Amino acid sequence: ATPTEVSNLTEVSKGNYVIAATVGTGNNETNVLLTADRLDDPNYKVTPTVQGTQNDGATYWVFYNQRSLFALNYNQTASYSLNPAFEMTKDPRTYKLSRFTTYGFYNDYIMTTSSGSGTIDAQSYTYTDKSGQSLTETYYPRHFLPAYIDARNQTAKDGTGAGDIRLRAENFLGNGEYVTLAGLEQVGNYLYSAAVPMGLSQWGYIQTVDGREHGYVREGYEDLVKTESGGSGSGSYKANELQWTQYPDECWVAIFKDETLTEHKVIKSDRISYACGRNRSQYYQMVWQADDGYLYVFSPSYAKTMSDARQQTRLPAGVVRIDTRASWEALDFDPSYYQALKNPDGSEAAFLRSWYTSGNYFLLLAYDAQGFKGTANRLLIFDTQGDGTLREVSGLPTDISALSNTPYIDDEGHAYVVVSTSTGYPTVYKIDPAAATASKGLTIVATSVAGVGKLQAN
Repeated sequence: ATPTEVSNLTEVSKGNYVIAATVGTGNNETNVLLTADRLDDPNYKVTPTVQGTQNDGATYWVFYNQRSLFALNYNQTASYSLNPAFEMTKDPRTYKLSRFTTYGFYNDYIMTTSSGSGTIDAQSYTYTDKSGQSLTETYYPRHFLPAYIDARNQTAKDGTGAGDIRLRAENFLGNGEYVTLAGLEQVGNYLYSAAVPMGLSQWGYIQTVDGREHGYVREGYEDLVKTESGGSGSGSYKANELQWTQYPDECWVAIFKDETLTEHKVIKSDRISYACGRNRSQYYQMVWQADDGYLYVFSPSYAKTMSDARQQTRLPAGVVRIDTRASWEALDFDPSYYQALKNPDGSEAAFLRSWYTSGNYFLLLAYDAQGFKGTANRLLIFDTQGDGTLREVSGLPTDISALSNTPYIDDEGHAYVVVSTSTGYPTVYKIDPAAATASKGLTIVATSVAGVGKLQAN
């Protein structure tokens, strides 16, 4: 497009809709917050030179109800409110958040969790390295490390998971491997999550099981153990550690009684793989409670990209479900529900994120024809009562180069997604998932938009 194209559009007025945009790419990157009273009218526009509040950016933009807008980062977590002038203001209280692998809501708490090193039950282990030098190292069990942001009282706690043995991720499924929690779906008082198996840790590898040293290593799985600390970034491994899971043909859902993550249960389904989206280091949620009282559990079968065949799964990408309206003793997968998530052309569907609108429709973000090797930039619609074949949205552009990290579901089911084409500015599109249609709306005169939501002034 051109910066003079929006000369015929009307400058929108300040309202209750909040947009987190970025003007500039790189060192000119300036994060601004804009307010508008409408998002579906394509005749309107919003300009950062007329309005907007400069902010320090965010790794994740979260909406605490229609009251606050939190900025989560791996550090400097901030929060913003809406003043009577319909402008974004910065709350005076900041929060320190350790690096987390997933996040979610629970009552008025923004919870951020990850599976890290514990403090109790340390074990010293001596071995021979790849150079021949005898080395002795102390290993700690893997524990869940929950952190909570009380958005109503505006406080932050780091929790006590490394000292509590009840929050030990090691041997969470009964096979010795430790798991990572993906998603934090609150259902009444329970927390449903996907226990993505991470494999054997250093502490779990040195575990003797019924006399068998390293008993948690399956037969013929000794050659997969990494002998030294290699890799880089989020993809790194230490010695005496078995990277990735040994059981890819399973799907484990963990149900916690409350936010303390103390008492819990686990349920297994052998129809799909683990339920998470992995881009680099964050586990995107795949478990979602729907209106029909069913928690749907999606799986793109990410384990098919593994090098060795023992860590590859033969289960295609699919979705199962769990009936959340039952007793704690009767919580299990629905044996009569299974879908084969497929692209409109019939092939298997590889996706990265998946949100829930309303009714019986989910919005998934799938890759192109390159699979997990390509770019995830296809917004498809899944029907819970369908045949697993994903439906494509009519009205979205083809040159999609950037999308909003989190869509806004209105009070009736429509999904507001900010699509950024390579030949124009980021524009809000209102998607009807029932008819699988998209309508052009507000045009943001910025480089890209991270999040869009609705807040009420205070």
